Amino acid sequence: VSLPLKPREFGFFIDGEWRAGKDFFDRSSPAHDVPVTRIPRCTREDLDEAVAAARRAFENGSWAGLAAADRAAVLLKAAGLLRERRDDIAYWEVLENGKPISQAKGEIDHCIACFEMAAGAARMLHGDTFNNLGEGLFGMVLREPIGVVGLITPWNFPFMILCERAPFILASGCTLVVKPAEVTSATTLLLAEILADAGLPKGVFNVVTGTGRTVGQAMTEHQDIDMLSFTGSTGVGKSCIHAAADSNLKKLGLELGGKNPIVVFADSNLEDAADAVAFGISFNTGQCCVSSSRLIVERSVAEKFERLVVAKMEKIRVGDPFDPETQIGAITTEAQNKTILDYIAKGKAEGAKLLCGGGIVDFGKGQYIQPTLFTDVKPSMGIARDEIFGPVLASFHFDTVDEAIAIANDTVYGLAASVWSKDIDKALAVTRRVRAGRFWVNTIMSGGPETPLGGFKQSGWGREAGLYGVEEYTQIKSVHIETGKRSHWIS
Amino acid sequence: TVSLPLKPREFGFFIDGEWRAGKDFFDRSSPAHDVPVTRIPRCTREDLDEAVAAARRAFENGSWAGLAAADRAAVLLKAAGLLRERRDDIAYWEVLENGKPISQAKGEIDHCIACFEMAAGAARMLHGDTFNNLGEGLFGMVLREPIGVVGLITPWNFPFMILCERAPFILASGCTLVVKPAEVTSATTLLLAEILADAGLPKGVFNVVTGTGRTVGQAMTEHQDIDMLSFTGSTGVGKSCIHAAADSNLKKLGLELGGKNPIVVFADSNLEDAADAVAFGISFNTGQCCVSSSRLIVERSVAEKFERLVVAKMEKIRVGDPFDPETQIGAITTEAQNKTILDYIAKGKAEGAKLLCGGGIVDFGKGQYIQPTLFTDVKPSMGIARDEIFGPVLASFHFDTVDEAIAIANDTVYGLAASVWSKDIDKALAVTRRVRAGRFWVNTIMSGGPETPLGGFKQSGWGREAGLYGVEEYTQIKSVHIETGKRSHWIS
Amino acid sequence: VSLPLKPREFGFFIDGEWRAGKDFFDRSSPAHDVPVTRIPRCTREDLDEAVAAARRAFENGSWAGLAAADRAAVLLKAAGLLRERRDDIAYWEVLENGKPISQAKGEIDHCIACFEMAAGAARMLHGDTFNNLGEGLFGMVLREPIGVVGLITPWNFPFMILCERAPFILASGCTLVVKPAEVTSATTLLLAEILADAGLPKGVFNVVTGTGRTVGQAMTEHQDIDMLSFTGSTGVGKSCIHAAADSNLKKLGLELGGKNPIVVFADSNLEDAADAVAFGISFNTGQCCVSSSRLIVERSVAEKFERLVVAKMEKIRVGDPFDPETQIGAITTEAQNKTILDYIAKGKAEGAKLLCGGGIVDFGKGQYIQPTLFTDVKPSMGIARDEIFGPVLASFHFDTVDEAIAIANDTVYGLAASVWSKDIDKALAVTRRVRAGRFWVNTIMSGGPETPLGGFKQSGWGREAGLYGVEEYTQIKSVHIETGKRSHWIS
Amino acid sequence: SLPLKPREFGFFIDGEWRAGKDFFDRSSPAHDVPVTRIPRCTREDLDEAVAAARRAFENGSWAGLAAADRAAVLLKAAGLLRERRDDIAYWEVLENGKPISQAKGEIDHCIACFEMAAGAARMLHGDTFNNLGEGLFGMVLREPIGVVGLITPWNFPFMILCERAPFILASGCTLVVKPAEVTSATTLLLAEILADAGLPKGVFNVVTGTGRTVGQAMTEHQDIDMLSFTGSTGVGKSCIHAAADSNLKKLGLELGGKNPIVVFADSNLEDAADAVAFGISFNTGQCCVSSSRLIVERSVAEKFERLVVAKMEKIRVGDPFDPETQIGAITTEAQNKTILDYIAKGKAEGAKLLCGGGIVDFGKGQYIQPTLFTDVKPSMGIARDEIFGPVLASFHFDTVDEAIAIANDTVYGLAASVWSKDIDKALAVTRRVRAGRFWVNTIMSGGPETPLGGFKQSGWGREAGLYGVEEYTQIKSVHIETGKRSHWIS
Ligand SMILES: NC(=O)C1=CN([C@@H]2O[C@H](COP(=O)(O)OP(=O)(O)OC[C@H]3O[C@@H](n4cnc5c(N)ncnc54)[C@H](OP(=O)(O)O)[C@@H]3O)[C@@H](O)[C@H]2O)C=CC1
Repeated sequence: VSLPLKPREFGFFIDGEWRAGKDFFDRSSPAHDVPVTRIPRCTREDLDEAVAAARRAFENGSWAGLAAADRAAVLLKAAGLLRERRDDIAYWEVLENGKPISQAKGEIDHCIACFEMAAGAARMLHGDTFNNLGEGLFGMVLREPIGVVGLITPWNFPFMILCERAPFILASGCTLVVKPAEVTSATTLLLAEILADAGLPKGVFNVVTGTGRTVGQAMTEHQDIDMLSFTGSTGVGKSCIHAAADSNLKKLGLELGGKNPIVVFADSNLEDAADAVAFGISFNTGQCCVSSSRLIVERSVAEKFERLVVAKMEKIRVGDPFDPETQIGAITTEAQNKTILDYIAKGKAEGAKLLCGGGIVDFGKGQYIQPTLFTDVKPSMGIARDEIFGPVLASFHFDTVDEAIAIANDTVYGLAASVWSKDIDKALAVTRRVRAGRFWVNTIMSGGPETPLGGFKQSGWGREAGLYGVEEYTQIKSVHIETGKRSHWIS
Repeated sequence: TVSLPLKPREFGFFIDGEWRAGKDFFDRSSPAHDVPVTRIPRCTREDLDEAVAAARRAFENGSWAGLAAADRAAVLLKAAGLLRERRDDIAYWEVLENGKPISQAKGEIDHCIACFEMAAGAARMLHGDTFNNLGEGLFGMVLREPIGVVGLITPWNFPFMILCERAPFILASGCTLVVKPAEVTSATTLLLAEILADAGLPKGVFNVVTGTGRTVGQAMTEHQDIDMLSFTGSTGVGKSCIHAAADSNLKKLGLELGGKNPIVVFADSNLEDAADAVAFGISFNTGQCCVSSSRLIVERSVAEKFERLVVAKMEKIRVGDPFDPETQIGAITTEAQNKTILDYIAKGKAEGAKLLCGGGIVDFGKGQYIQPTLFTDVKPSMGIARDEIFGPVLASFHFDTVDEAIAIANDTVYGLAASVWSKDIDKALAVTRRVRAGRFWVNTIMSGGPETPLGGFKQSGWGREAGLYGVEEYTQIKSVHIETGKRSHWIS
Repeated sequence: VSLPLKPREFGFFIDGEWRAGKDFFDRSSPAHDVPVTRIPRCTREDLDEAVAAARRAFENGSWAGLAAADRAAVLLKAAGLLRERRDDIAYWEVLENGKPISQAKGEIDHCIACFEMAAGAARMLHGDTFNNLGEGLFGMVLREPIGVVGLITPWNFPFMILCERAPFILASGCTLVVKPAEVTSATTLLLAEILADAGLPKGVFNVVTGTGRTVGQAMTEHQDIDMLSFTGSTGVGKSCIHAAADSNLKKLGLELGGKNPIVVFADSNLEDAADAVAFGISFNTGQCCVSSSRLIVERSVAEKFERLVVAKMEKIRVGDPFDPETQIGAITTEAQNKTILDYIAKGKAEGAKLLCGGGIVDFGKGQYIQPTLFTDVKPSMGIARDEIFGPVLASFHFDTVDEAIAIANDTVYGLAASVWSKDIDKALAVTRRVRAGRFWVNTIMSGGPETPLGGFKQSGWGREAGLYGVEEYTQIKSVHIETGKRSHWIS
Repeated sequence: SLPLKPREFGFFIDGEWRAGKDFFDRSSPAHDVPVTRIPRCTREDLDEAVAAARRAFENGSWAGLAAADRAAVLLKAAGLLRERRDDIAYWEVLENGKPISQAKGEIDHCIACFEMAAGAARMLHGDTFNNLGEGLFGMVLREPIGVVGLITPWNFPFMILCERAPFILASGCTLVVKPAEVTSATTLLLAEILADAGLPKGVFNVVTGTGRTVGQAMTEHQDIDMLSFTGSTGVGKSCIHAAADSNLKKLGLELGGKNPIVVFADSNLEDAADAVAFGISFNTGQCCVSSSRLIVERSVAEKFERLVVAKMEKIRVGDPFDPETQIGAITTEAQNKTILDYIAKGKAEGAKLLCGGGIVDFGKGQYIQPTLFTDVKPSMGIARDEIFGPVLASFHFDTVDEAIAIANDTVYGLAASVWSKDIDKALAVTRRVRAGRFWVNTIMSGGPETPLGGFKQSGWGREAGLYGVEEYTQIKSVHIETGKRSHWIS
């Protein structure tokens, strides 16, 4: 594959029209150090306008007003266009993020599935009828789109996270104002192209690109946005919350990442489990809200199992993201690169044993990190508690099932969890007693958009995808009708 | 003839199944009789750190959440049955601390019994999803589980009834509770703690920590070990709870806040039926109600006549002693709210709106009473048009077309409740669909049991209470994916 | 618009292969009297072969072990090939049935809608988990396809009823043996071609064409069919029930027709109502099971209303179905035509008062009948009680809402009913208290496949369409797991 | 304890007790002493009862009330059931022969059924479609079907009655009950309870008598809208014919089974053995859901077979009034003979008896001993046919797929059991064995929260849970258009 001759100039998208931009962020491949894109830096005026378009499009019934059939037509068309242009979107995703082309193309197939699921849930979205309240009273509960929804996506899965929110938000008849990561805006603008091509009315999907402190905060505080999906860090989630209270009490769907445990029992398929732990921390080079960063292993196989994980971690093919054979790609931002390398550092200083990795992968160009494992970890240590968002794995030992669930639940977070055992009783106890919203039993990062996803504790608020994720962006209306004459209260 | 107690009743607070005495005490006097009635314990943040501890042990020990929905349903159904037995007591204390008429107060208790039976029913029906349709290899599952320790903060306007519209739905899932009633209406909450204990609630599953919002309330909104908070009250304190949550442990919030609820009357409605419903809407609980009908929106052809029919109803309402079963509206619960409502009437006059009725106190020598009030010639900018007054003050708006009615009905930062009054299916259905309010009444007002959810759009808050939706608000959805057979390795 | 020069010779479809006929039913256009098709008359051996194909396809995992993603992918591509080939299915539907081409094309749009809905339901199909049963006991309710489903369709909506059943049945992973009506077999075989083109595995969808006395009855008694969808007459529905009892206790989806009421209040839009009444009884020339055959109008406006309906019925364009302006077309079978003319005869003979129509429309070629309205009908009269399946309207008068409901309920059936009132309390009273499974308030025959459909009383069993319809062809399994060691019953 | 004279009952129509003009004289199957006098009613008594249920449905005296009111009557009934638990246990043993310990454990599940039902009455809901356009609104209503017939068998007279009646009642339906002729008492005691709890007249009618007079009158009745029937596939088939031949009444059928219990070595073979013993011995094998086909892994089969033999040879048989008695009498001489006939045929077909095989001459009554046959071929009579006695047949297997084929080698699909600690095997069996009531490392567990019912020839529809309450509701689709309509003719 060739890298671009010249960087690709992009516009931003508002009320159906693409605009040129007056200031531009030049993004380079973090894998190649060569310019690839020019994304417009939008203003608060650019954002107020996007929100104004989204409101017009909602109120004038051009989208919420249609039969669900017509919202489903657009999402099915989009899903179809997505498949047609998969190789395009994978190409651009890799260029801005650094992920392997194989991983990228896998994610595009999941997006297609997301759109098709949303198209289905557009028609299935329902409330209740209560015909059982008596001859006088009729109850019913309606669902309706909340209105103008702002979506803020991070740079880990720019296109897949975008596609795990946008189609579910639209299916109910909501309008969208999206602000992608500045470093990964291109695949989000390509979705704009696709949705326009698939016949999405003007104003319904608007992309305002730029920084979180200009456009992001202008959205988190905006007085006319009804609800915000934000996916990212617990810190910036907490900013969104303050902004909500301080503005218009807008609803918040928060997906905020975590310190996710993977519990391994001696009576598991140790080989398969070791493969899953390696994938679970190396996948997207460990730049993952749902990565399995804490290993919780039965002591009887702890030392063995750790070294099985090393065996898998050192076999991982690191290289050019464009090589179909490459398994893990580049660290997306220099900021995240220094954080990760600084955490491994501290870990070695806090008193932990480096069993493997701990260093960069020298390619001359780009930023790469070795899959890393740490043992002899105290729950005090920084690498035991803090989300590192790199391919660094801490190991912890347990004697009894109660101990494993306690070490797994010793977090402020609660996004994902994993349990590896052949014992139905152990699998169900850990599954039912570890406070996490996304669980895998003898599997890793499976599940389509059929099912919801989200976090316990500090890993956020609400659930995305499935019929539950369509529903999050609808408002519940209770309606009581009295039939016949009413007994007057007064005299 | 009802008699007030000879000496104020000194209560305790309830932590880990044990009842506590109190060190410092708040002295409450009837809002309607101006007579000492209760002595509630002023609690501490340490008393609260301990209540949350009682509830964490109760949730972590499996004494309620490891029990079966049937053993939790048994307690709730027992609780409903103890409420039927004690209806008269709860009525008495609620009246003493609130000012409500006794008749209303007894009505509210029957809704509270319905609520507990709904919670007992939901406890068994609480369910997630199976996905047997994902392939030979993959099996999908969505669990629900109790979120854990729930902080509950109730207001003073429906002290016992709003408590019974939260506590039992929270308890059904296997959540543990820590409750703060309002300090002016703390007694009937501690009576509920009595009922739940006699009904066989395990220790620690229900704690009641009485005191102020500035001390205990805040300590709860920022508590590091409370998993969810249910707040009912004002949008302003709701924003406080949101901030508190972000600065503490990113706890979930059930917020049920204020309203400026419209009631749309069309000319083709039953004017006399609608007039009665409007006066009730705004006068019930002396307009001290988040779901009150505080904005009349009436069709020009019948607007002035209807305004005058509503004032004739308003002025026929029997005001007096809340213990007289003939009394229809009661006292204003707090001096603050009294002063706020008289200030708003004052503003209403100042800003150019015309009083048609009311606009001052009702003198009984003892108590704080306000006369039902209607303003007309109200412009949408006016304070009385926009601000929640939380008294019996109604602002009337005139409209020509259905589109205008709905424009005015939506013309608020809020969206808790709404009413539409028409016999035309097309209008009722239009206004029901296009007005952004989470609780709607077609040719009725404040009807519907706990079968259905309730809650707000916009600034009237987050989440829904009651029905199955209510039980589920305090649960966490857990996705489970199981792979059966040998896995295809990622790494050769 | 050209008629076929020679009749088009089909084969049947078994285990993904087209099979030639040995013997053939020759069908001529019910409206042109020109040969149009030659369809294979199959045997019980051909039926047995198709069932064994459908059985091997369900137990091999070629469709039912597949993921809901894969099934949805075939159903969505099918819907896509259906819109692509819309005009070709219409052409052949019209040639065999008599439908106006305009109505034909509209029925195709609904078929597409049906396919998209089933595709969405393929993924949404779910059971229930019970986490609340205690720390010892975990409960769980699974749905799974029932297995080999027999589908038997009538000639009135050959393709539309097919598409309102087949895709819903397929969505769960059930396999099909289809037997359409011999007079209208062509569009069912064109769906077999379509399904195959869209990537449906072999054995999932077989069509065995032939008579009810041979293949139909062979299906109703088949010892390896798990469930049977029959649409048609109460009489054959009852046959099917007897067969299931004498066979393998297969579940039955029965859609068996009715004498449906349309309730017209004076406070209604009488103009809109009159149009609706004309449509309800004239649409598909009254050969609809959801046909408004019983007008129940308020006495205060009955005479005025009756005249309006008559004004509507005479303005109805009857003629060659391929003229895009014809609004009603030919009677499908000479049997039904004799039944309709006999019922109009009987009607007149029993003292009923003919207001309009009441005889054939002579075009020299074809079989056509006039929109026909009787007044002065007593509930004892034959036209009042018996299903005519022609464009014949009986008018009843009422004075009270009670009398309207009492009349509307005065039948053994309960498939459809309509109410026409601007009064919310009257429309609600009639809706809640009239025993009909398919209701229309100030409309007639609205509603895509989002919602279930089916009958009360003697109009049949079970529901079709919506997520409820997909679930009708699944079996509910309850699973209880106890975790830990158990309390022995024997010490 | 000893009954001095038979207790002569009445039947219950339109809230009144009517007197029997002819009677069935039941004797305790365990004591051979006259215990009860059940009125044998006429087909005009049945028509009279259906007319009452119909009246009570149509006058909105029950269906018309708020769910809150239906729930009250049901919760009150649950109350009176707990406070009368002993009375009903007494009469339940007297007519059935079941151990008093087991009888009381049932009344506890019956109370569970009543409370669930009361919850379901309030939570019963359909759907709103607000997603169809500015002009189109869509809505799905559920309503009580109307007058339901309920026929109960004699194995669990009161528990199966309570596993149908409260769920049928919760939606707004009225009922016409015919308990089993040998076991009508506890059903008549339920009628007394529902009345005292404030259930209107006509909502719950009991017409006692024969299946040939009253039952068949019901399955054919032109004004019964639906029939729950629990029992045999053949009387189910008779009900199907009768429905077709009459008015097309819907049918909630819960029929019989040959339910396999699969035991792997990966299991707690000791916890399984106790469960297999139970599975087959509970109610002296007089269960539609009894584990009657042991499916065990060859490698541990002979060991396990023995471990179960030991468990069966230890079960305490005797006076059902002894609270230490673990299995009781055979309810009918008809069944007793069928069971011995089947043990007899089993020896004859070349199957090996490891234990049981004959009656238990406990002084009086009909008591049969827990019986285990091994070296059973699928062709054998005892392999295929439902025995409804404590007779277990043992099969051996090497593979999981092998195990699943034997379990699915039946015309039935009511119950199944899997005993394994391997999640993969438990999950495969559960997913691939066509049975509607599943138990993984447990047996006959499950409360009213979960629906129950059969695959294949074990019946139609589901009972219990919210799904079970909904089976007796009818789905109405409502589409409303708003504003002026595009006219079809100019
Ligand atoms: N009782 C009612 O509801 C009445 C119904 N009608 C309407 O008249 C129309 C014509 O009915 P009619 O032609 O008599 O029959 P049906 O429409 O009921 O038969 C429909 C289908 O069943 C097949 N079939 C025939 N015999 C059997 C059998 N023994 N077992 C299973 N399937 C069988 C037919 O095959 P084949 O092609 O060989 O016929 C056909 O494909 C129906 O659409 C019905 O709605 C009108 C009067 C009364």
